[PDB]
Amino acid sequence: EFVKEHDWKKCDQSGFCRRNRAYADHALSAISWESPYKIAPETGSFKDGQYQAIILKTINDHGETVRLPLTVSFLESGTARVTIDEEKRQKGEIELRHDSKARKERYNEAEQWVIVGGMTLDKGAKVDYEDKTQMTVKYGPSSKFEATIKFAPFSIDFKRDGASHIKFNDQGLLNIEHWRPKIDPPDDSTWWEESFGGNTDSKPRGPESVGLDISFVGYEHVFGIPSHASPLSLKQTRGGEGNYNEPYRMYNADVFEYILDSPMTLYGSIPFMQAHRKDSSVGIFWLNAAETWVDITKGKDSKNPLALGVKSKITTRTHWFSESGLLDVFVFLGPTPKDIISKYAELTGTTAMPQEFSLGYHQCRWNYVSDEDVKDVDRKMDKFNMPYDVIWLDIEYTDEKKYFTWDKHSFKDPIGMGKQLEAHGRKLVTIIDPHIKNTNNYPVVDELKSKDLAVKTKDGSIFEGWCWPGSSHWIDAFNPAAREWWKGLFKYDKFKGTMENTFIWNDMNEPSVFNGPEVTMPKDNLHHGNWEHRDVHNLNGMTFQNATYHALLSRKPGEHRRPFVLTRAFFAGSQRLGAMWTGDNTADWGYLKASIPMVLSQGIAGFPFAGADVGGFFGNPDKDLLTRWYQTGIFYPFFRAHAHIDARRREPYLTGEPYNTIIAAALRLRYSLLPSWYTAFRHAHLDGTPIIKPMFYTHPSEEAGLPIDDQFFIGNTGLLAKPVTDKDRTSVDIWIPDSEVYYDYFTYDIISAAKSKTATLDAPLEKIPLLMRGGHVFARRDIPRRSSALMKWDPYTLVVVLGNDRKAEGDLYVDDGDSFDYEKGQYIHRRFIFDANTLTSADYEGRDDASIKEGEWLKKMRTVNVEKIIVVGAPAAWKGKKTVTVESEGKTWAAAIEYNPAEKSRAAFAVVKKVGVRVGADFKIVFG
Ligand SMILES: OC[C@H]1NC[C@H](O)[C@@H](O)[C@@H]1O
Repeated sequence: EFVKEHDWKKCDQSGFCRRNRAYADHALSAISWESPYKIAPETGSFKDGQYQAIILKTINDHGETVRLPLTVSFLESGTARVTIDEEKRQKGEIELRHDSKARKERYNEAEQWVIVGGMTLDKGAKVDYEDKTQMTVKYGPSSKFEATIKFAPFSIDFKRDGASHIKFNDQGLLNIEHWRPKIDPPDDSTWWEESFGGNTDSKPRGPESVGLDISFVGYEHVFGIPSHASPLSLKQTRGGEGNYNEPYRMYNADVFEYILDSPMTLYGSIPFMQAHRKDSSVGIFWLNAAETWVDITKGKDSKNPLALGVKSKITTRTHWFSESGLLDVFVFLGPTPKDIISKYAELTGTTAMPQEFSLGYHQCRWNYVSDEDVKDVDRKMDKFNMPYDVIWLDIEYTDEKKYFTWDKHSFKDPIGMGKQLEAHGRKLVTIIDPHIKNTNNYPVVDELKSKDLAVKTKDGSIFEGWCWPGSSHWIDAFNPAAREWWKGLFKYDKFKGTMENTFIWNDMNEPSVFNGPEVTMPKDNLHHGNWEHRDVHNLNGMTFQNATYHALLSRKPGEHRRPFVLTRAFFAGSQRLGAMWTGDNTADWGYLKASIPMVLSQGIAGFPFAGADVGGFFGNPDKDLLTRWYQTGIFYPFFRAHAHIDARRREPYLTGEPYNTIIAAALRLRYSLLPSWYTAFRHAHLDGTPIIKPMFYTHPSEEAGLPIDDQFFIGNTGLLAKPVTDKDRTSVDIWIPDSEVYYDYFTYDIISAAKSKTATLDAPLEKIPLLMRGGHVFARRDIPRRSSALMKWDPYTLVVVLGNDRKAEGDLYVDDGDSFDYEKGQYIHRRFIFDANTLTSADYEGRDDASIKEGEWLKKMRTVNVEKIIVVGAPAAWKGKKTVTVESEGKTWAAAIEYNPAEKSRAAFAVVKKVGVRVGADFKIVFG
């Protein structure tokens, strides 16, 4: 690898970060500090759910002002939006330095990239009160939400249920760096050119950062702003025991050997933060694509947060600042975590419906070295009864790092390789990165250049820099023409050697530039639209994944199907485009433990299709670590093993016994649960529901769960997992969230009942700690197969998990896994309800059976049954009854049931075999 010893800006080395931190330091120590920003009330108007006014910023002691247009929107969802722009820049009345052609306006296209819905203004929103000092707007459901806008100094307080929850500018940290010329006196050391990492940023606009304090009143825990190697409940950043000293950073970057427990940026950024306490949740989304830092402190509400004489109630103070663009913030008032995330997903998108196969196990390393290597691994997995769906090719498959080629010495017959995988319904994934080799006899680069599709430098020249191919240029995927060109390259008849089972991995899309500052592009590079790279950096990865997503919709005439694209770099909205992973982690126990809070943070930030490299990327995991890593990785929504080029081969059949058997058992569990995993992805698609769910989300009334980040619920199943992530551990302490009954998934032992507590569970190497909560039904497929495709027509088992209510609910969603026919109703979605000794299956959306004409997939599913029902926590009244009564599609019959009484701590349970009811039809089964 090119960079041996990396240089990352600390906050003091980022000019605008230094300035905003210093602004805070001044404001928070000034006596009677007043923010020098005022609404000019006579400029204000409220109409049809929107307030518009001019904020005047006082810029010097002579009282000179600049005009900053304010827009506050009250949306039908109950979300509010606050936007501040700069009028002189809107009017183009500034002069860029260096004869730069960069845009004069503040970047205002983040919305175009990110926002897909939820923007309808609430015409029911109304001014409840105003005078010459303030105005209050009521909005939200039944007018329950209020925003009080104070004019002088400017502030906004967002209220519900008789209190303030979120305050803007309470601490007076609002900072919009207005345009100024470079003039000498008649601290500006960071205003103009800045050098770092072997590069000087020409900085043609000068200072232009935007920042604000956002206070979460009475909240002690905040969450989100992935991606960081950090706890789910974010740390403070201004010092203290256990805390950081630097703000959280979002500046998508290629961070070689990234460390644990750090606010340093990683590869992707979602500037979305929630605050949660018992029975109250709120949140903000900072819609800004530039380099962004977030400071976090917690204490009392007093100016000295450690003062005596004041109420103890904690407020979390957050200080957001971005290098350029608009101040543009959405405010969510909940009141539950589910509400907040659903509203966020309405704005930025829900999870795309995945390729079904992509929930399977993915086998990868850097590299499989030939087509024969690939075919041998495929055979070996089958010899060792280790199911898997996809094999991956990293960068060594290419001809000298030219994308859209194959190394013909080593990959002689890629179609034959593709066809072998197809015999088990398996897939191939091939890497394609955004750097295009600058060399002769390569039509891809010729077209990139002649069509003007490459990112440019500060002066309009084509950008050149180094990555895997050596000297390279970069696709500018902000350009719609570049995205349309890119589509053409993926057609099966153009990208030779690919076929219908070939999908794509996008990497190095931060962009990673080996000889660039912080391994990325200069900030004064120019993109399509004449935006500076500084304006759009955090969107770059997403634009590239977008290009590839749309290339995979159709690669031959008549084809229309779901993409699968893995990305490294990402932004808000990337959930619409495919999966991510957490990049170059390390083969050590601390990274295994860290993976779970990271993957959880992804899902609560609205991008749940996430995972970490199983085994760790860098290094050689011990056999026990690798084994535990499989047991955790089967709970990542995106489940792939991967290894760095210097790591030994560690395909799972190489581990040896007893590890092989334990790893195979983990794989078999993932596969058996695939019906429930796919259903969980369906809910993520319907309304942004996370796929794996932290305690704050499932149990908003249970304060003790707030920071817990090492256990989680799966989908809609009530399954509670706590993988072992510590070396040589042979037990685990699980926090039981509530008073329901919890059962061991494998033995049906009663682990807890009647009261929230910590329960200690045996957990040797061969144990996956997995509990079933009472009140839930979930589906699985018990028959083991070699791949998910080979399970498509197999019968289902339903597990009905009862607590003392003897009542439960769950669901199952199935479709063809590939097309967009789901949009026209071609799917099965069952709601299963157990109540009063009866299990029923109904269509989840209450559709009439002959409101939909059955396509080919639905017709084939007529042969697919629910065949087995297990009831855990079976009532004693059922003892000695040998049948249940089954009714379906007009027919009634008896099915045999076996009742097993409680024994020691093992629950009573009953099993119905050979139920024989088609999964697509209503049924009613009466027990007892
Ligand atoms: O392609 C080489 C290398 N690039 C960086 C990626 O994070 C890693 O997964 C990959 O193996």
